[PDB]
Amino acid sequence: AGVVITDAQLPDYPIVYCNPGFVQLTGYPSEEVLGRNCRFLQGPATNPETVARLRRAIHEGRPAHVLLLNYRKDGQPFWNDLRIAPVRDVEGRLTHFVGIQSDVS
Amino acid sequence: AGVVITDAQLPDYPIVYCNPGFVQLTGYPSEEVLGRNCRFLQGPATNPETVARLRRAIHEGRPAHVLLLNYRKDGQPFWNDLRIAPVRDVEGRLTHFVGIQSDVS
Ligand SMILES: Cc1cc2nc3c(=O)[nH]c(=O)nc-3n(C[C@H](O)[C@H](O)[C@H](O)COP(=O)(O)O)c2cc1C
Ligand SMILES: Cc1cc2nc3c(=O)[nH]c(=O)nc-3n(C[C@H](O)[C@H](O)[C@H](O)COP(=O)(O)O)c2cc1C
Repeated sequence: AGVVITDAQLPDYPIVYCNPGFVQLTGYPSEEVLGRNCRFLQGPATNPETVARLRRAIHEGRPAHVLLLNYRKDGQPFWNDLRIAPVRDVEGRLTHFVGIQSDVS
Repeated sequence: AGVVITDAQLPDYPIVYCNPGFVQLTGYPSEEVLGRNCRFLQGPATNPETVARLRRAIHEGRPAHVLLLNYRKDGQPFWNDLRIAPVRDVEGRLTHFVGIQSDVS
């Protein structure tokens, strides 16, 4: 599965890490992912109601679990079984979010 | 795959998060994982040289990728394809580690 960790302090929530699984899934190299928001995987047939629900959860700092349509680098679509979860530190401060993508096409 | 996030500030490196995939893999519920170190998955046939190499990387704050034998709750063994990676914050401070377990038995 793809595993990404976005910095939840800077605005826009950039990716600061992606495993090899996420590079095989989407087809993007680690150098074209780091620093960008994971919304680049969306496209013309991505359901906006699923995305809106996902952006509310991220903005409220709560976990999420959705099924939205994404698009590899080659432009081929795939069902993405995304699962978001908020990470906090020792003194109770949101620092990161962990995402877990799984292809269920 | 199993995904865990250990707090890298407190000593011992406790688990502060584990996805459902990690609960299906190991067979331990989320309530018996949180607060413990992921070394509870080791057993009598776990190669100590692989574990020592893993503890050096964690202590040096560097990524790792090993293949050690673990044990589910039921006592059944499995090849664990572990992949460790260090997480840092905005002002360059190690806060967490992300682990990715995959069964390759
Ligand atoms: C950690 C994390 C991982 C995300 N992964 C994905 C993803 O894999 N695919 C996707 O379409 N959106 C993903 N998102 C959603 C976007 O980051 C963004 O929050 C969403 O598109 C809504 O924001 P917007 O309405 O401003 O575009 C992820 C968000 C976070 C915080
Ligand atoms: C984030 C993270 C995840 C880990 N996951 C596992 C695991 O799934 N299985 C395992 O046998 N050891 C795992 N370890 C290794 C132990 O946490 C520990 O570092 C290792 O057993 C060496 O420490 P020790 O020699 O003091 O026991 C993980 C370590 C970290 C930091």
